[PDB]
Amino acid sequence: KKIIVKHVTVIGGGLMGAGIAQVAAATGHTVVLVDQTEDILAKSKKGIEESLRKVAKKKFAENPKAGDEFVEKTLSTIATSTDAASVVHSTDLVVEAIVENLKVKNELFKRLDKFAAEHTIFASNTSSLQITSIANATTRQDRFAGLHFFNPVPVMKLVEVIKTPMTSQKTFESLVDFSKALGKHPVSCKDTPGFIVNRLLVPYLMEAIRLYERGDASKEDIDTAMKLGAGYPMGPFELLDYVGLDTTKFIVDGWHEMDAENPLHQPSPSLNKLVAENKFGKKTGEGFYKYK
Amino acid sequence: SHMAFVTRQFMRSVSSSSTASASAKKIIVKHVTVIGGGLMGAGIAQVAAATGHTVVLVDQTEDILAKSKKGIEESLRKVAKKKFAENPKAGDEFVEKTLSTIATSTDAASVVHSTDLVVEAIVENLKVKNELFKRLDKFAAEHTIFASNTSSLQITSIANATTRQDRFAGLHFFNPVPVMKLVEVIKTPMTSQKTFESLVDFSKALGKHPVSCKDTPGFIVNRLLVPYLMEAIRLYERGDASKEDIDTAMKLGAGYPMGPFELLDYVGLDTTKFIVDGWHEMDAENPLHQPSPSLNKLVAENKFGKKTGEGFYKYK
Repeated sequence: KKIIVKHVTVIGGGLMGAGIAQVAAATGHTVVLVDQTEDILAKSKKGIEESLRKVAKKKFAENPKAGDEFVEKTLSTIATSTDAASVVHSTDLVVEAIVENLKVKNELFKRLDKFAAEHTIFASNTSSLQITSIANATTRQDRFAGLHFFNPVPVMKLVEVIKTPMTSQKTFESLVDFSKALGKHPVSCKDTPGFIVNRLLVPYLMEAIRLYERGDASKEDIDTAMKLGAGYPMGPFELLDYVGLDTTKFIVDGWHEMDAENPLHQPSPSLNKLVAENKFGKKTGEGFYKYK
Repeated sequence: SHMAFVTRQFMRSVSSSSTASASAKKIIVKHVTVIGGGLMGAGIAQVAAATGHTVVLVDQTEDILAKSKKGIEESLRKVAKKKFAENPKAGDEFVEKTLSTIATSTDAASVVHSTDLVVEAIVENLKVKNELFKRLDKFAAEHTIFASNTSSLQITSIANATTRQDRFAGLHFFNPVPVMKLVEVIKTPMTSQKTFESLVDFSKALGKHPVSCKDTPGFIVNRLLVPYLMEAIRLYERGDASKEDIDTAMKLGAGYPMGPFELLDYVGLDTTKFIVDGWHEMDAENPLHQPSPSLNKLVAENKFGKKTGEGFYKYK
């Protein structure tokens, strides 16, 4: 009785949303990508194209026509719209990857709730909010789940599927199936702050910052230590810059707000200062380290 | 007056004579006494020997030492098959040469008078370590450096068992020692720069990358790794997610070679619990070192991880 997700609406053409769209389309799903303006959408779809093209040139060297066909077919199955309500009437799944603001998300989902078909599942890619809070902005909590991806979406194979206590098993299973259909590996977590990955990763990153701040070791030695001592692909400072200092701070800020006594979520002066100076990591050319 | 003095000192310090001299006073660690024939000490002895250092491996009886060295031989024979897949003779020579430079003695005091470096990798008990080092202090050559591989004690606490604190440091390796290319070199406030540089140099001579950390609990790696492993256990114990899913999440989500439960089994549940217990005892109010019932239970059952064929998971 569970739905097979075929037609997917992705809301938000940022890095995450565009990545989700790309992979869904690359795996035979029909995709409608939604954002605020045509200029934003054009840029998102262009980014998807370049990302697909890069892959194709490498993978289809011995068969360039197949490569071109793959890219073109994939892009073709990504439609765009600046009006979410107009596209969800018979979509199977909405995945929201927009600004991390409860009010904005709820306003979105409350509206979509009215226009989406009954069978439509709603999922949020949010890293900052409890799915439950967003789900209750609708009357379809049984069809509301967390579907949490990782940057870069076309590379990262994990998806966290998050049930609230109200999510149906049917909805959960549809999302597990959808995740596998994307070529990904779904794991399950309760609707708890940080789910699995961020819950275990982000506080560690904060601890690396705190160790540096105490004067105990250099950022460089800490990065080296984790790479050579723990086999991590990136040192925590490299990784902080890679995932975004603003992105990190915001998540920890949120955790700190809800649990101000918790040592793990104590703000970092160093992190705060970099974000205040708009040094956000790799994406601004400077975070803890300088890039160029 | 003082500005003049510092100026004279600086110009002297950059002079050919002073630079040649300082260079000439450097004592390269060539002879190493490794104390403890367990996984860590044997591994340290193995790498030191494989990289051209002369080693004495020390433990309590000949049988223990024979068995430790047998383990080293077996590890070297594996290295040899990889180094020289197509030449058994070259492999044999490597193994024999390496093994031959590892001597064994039951009393470290008998050899330290002519060693350059003692690396202690014995039981994590301050009293035992201190008894050891206070005694070796009497026998060791003046230039001899003392280092501990301890994961649960402050270097400073051990250093003060001796009167050579300027020549005492932490030198912290990772299992498997021959494979893991990191060494944490730990200065206490008393460790000299001479001692520190000799150990940095020794670390590189082992084919490893030394990093520096203050003599703080957990140094770098464990300080950042172990509390994360405890958090993973806690998330599981909360019932928020299964061990299997958490492992998958960290491998696929964070690119970790092993998820935290497999890694816990890998590094040892008893090993882990012992470290965190120490942290908990020292900082009882601290939430992060709160004992884990699951971890405690497994350790109580002698389910220590991969080394006993069962920890969080069952092996073999």
